[PDB]
Amino acid sequence: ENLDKMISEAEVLNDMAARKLITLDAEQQLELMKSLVATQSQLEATKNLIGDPNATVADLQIAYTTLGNNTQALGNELIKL
Repeated sequence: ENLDKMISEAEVLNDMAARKLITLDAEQQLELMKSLVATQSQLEATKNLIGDPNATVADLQIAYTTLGNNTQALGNELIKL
């Protein structure tokens, strides 16, 4: 249940970063784009793992870890500008 919040929260982070990206200048858009890519990628990973019964608690928790770190990072980048 906690991941249901985290994943959608990261979808929010993804969305907001997308909104910021289109408003940012190129260099900044690109850097935050990379962070967005990392975030969205682990987003997709977690989104997949939560539905994947083959994904183990460690795999899932690691996905949560990296997604969390990516949202922390991207969020930090959002707050930067």
